[PDB]
Amino acid sequence: ITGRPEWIWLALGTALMGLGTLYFLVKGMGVSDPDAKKFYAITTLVPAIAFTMYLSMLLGYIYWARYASWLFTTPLLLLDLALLVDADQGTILALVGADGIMIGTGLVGALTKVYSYRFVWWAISTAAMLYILYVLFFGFTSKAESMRPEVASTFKVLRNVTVVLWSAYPVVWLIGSEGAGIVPLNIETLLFMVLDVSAKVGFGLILLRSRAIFGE
Repeated sequence: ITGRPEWIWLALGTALMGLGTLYFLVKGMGVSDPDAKKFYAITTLVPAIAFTMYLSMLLGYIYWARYASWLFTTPLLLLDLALLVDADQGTILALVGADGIMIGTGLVGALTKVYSYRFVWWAISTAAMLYILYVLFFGFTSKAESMRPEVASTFKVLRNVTVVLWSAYPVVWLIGSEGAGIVPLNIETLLFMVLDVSAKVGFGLILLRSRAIFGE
């Protein structure tokens, strides 16, 4: 059982998600700044949720748990970016709403037992993702550029990372078993695991290493 690729990617994801959470926790201790504290709480919670979900997949070894974790973590990563650029509640609510639709229709697309329609839900989900990325790349950038150099600089990096990593999911889904079934399950599980760690631990490392989180 431990020799199967699928199990190995799940075990690795659990380990990396666990180590990241602990590292962020260590880094977070001995930080008094009120604003910085908020970023550490959100950013530490993200990989902690994923750790639990990846652990749950191992214990049950199914992937219905990945969507549940995407459902919880995607909104939190958006809040992180929203806090960084001091976005207004209205735009935040719109982002989370679009995000809920994105995750929700994605799951519906994977549950449908009638082909052709798989792509209909994928198109709706991808459209929702595109609205979010549009808001992040064109809307948040303007607000960030009118702010402190450190904030503007870290946001652009997090922005570029988010747009590229998130855009990869629809692609992997389409070539994977939920879509056209071109790439085997173990390769897809690997692609998602790599994307998940990069989008959470990777993203969190860049954010938490920056002075942009401090109130100043």
